[PDB]
Parts: sequence; structure tokens; C-alpha cells
Amino acid sequence: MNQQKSLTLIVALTTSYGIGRSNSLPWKLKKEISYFKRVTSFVPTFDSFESMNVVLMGRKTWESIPLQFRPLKGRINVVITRNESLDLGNGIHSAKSLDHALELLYRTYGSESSVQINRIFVIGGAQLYKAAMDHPKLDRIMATIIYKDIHCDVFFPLKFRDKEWSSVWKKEKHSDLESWVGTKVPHGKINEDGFDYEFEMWTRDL
Ligand SMILES: NC(=O)C1=CN([C@@H]2O[C@H](COP(=O)(O)OP(=O)(O)OC[C@H]3O[C@@H](n4cnc5c(N)ncnc54)[C@H](OP(=O)(O)O)[C@@H]3O)[C@@H](O)[C@H]2O)C=CC1
Ligand SMILES: *COc1cc(Cc2cnc(N)nc2N)cc(C#CCCCC(=O)O)c1OC
Repeated sequence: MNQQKSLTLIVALTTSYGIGRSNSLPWKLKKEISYFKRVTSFVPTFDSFESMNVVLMGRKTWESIPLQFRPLKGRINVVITRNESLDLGNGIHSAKSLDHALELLYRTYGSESSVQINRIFVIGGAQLYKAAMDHPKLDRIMATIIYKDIHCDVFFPLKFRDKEWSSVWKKEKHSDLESWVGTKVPHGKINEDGFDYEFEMWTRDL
């Protein structure tokens, strides 16, 4: 037991695959963030009684999150890092790799545990995203496409939306996105801060 569940990656990126700047999001989209929270937090009502989703993130992304919103509530947080000095926390798990993170979660939350894991999300860090893209359990990408070539210093590691990856990565219908997300999601381009963006869901066969 260490690779039964599939991994889902969630990211906001420009048409040029840009995802970040000075260790932060180069855009202020309150609605986008609302989507991110909704998607990574959603659990089927029936399972909602004792099931929570997991959010795996890199150390940089973790530090980039305002203490006020740290850690991400209603979700089990796990920070992937190799440097362990005096990183404080409130029970926040710590793993040195994506697989080390999965073994930690499956061990901490077994069929005997009170809290059961529902979905596992990889929410951040180009580095962690790079490792997820290579993981055989990653089969889904919740992408928020930003139609603007905003200046970025960090980019998504793989052009999953490009022609070269079109036989591996396919974009699902909006009805399937909502069906998987469990809720109604805005369809079409959304305008916030003079920028057009929309939600998409991409999948690959494991
Ligand atoms: N547009 C979007 O949706 C998002 C954008 N971002 C942005 O991404 C940028 C930061 O990117 P990046 O620097 O890559 O961030 P990461 O959060 O991936 O930082 C990498 C750190 O995390 C650890 N790490 C990551 N992958 C691994 C691995 N496979 N094994 C071990 N440790 C690993 C290491 O920790 P240590 O050094 O402690 O060992 C490494 O230094 C910022 O602009 C940020 O805002 C972040 C999330 C979402
Ligand atoms: C430090 O930048 C950053 C990144 C994220 C991760 C994110 C955002 N959007 C999409 N589509 N995918 C990912 N992985 C999230 C935030 C934020 C926030 C705050 C509070 C929210 C909550 O979920 O409870 C972020 O901070 C500016």
C-alpha cells in the first residue's frame, strides 16, 4: 500500500506556461484562488463524515502561503523538503519526496485511522510539479489557463497542452470536470484584473 490512489495536479499558468515570479503568484485572482480552495477541499457528502483531501506542496510554495491561510484548512497538508532544521508547525507532515509523502500518509491514515484520505493533490512548486509529472500515478491536471503572457521567472516543467503531448494529455469536457469536481464550475473565460482566464481539466491514461 503506497500507490493505490492516483495523483491530481492543480495549477494556474499562462499560455507560455508561466506559473510564478518572486516566489509568488504574478497575478491577484481572488476567484481563481476560490476555485483552488473549492477543488482541493471538496469531498463527497457521504464520505465527508470522515474523509479529507491531501495537498502536497514544495517547501518554497509553503513559505509563499501567508501564515493567515497556512496551513490550508480542511485539507491534510504535507510539505516536501530535504532541509529539516527547526521548521515549526501544527502537526503538518514532512516528506523528503513525493513517494515518501505517500508512504507517510498511508501509514498515518490507515483503514484503522479516524481520518481517511479522499483525494491527493499536488498544489505547488515547479520542482514538485516536475516530479509529479514523472510519477506514474499522476493522471489529472486541473489547469487554470491565463490568456496573458505575464512575466514569470518560474515555469511549468512540461507543455502538456502542446501538440507534442496531445496523444498523452487530453482536455476533458466541462461537464466531466464539474462531475469530477463535484460542483458547478464557471464555464468560459473569466475576466479579473484585465486578464482573461478559464478552467480546464486534462487527463492521461495511467
Ligand atoms: N501558478 C501556480 O499555480 C503556482 C505557482 N507556484 C510558484 O512556483 C514558484 C516556486 O517554484 P519552485 O521553486 O519550483 O517551488 P517548490 O515549492 O517546488 O520549491 C522546491 C523546494 O521544495 C522541495 N522539493 C520539490 N520537489 C522535490 C523532490 N522531488 N524531492 C525533494 N524535495 C523537493 C525542495 O526543498 P528544500 O530545498 O527544503 O529541500 C526544493 O528546494 C513561485 O513563483 C510560486 O509561487 C507555486 C504553486 C502554484
Ligand atoms: C504562494 O502562491 C499560492 C499558490 C497556491 C496554489 C494554487 C493556486 N491556484 C491554482 N489553480 N493551483 C494552485 N496549486 C494557492 C495560494 C493561495 C491561497 C490562499 C488561501 C487558500 C485556501 O486554499 O484555503 C497561493 O497564495 C498567494
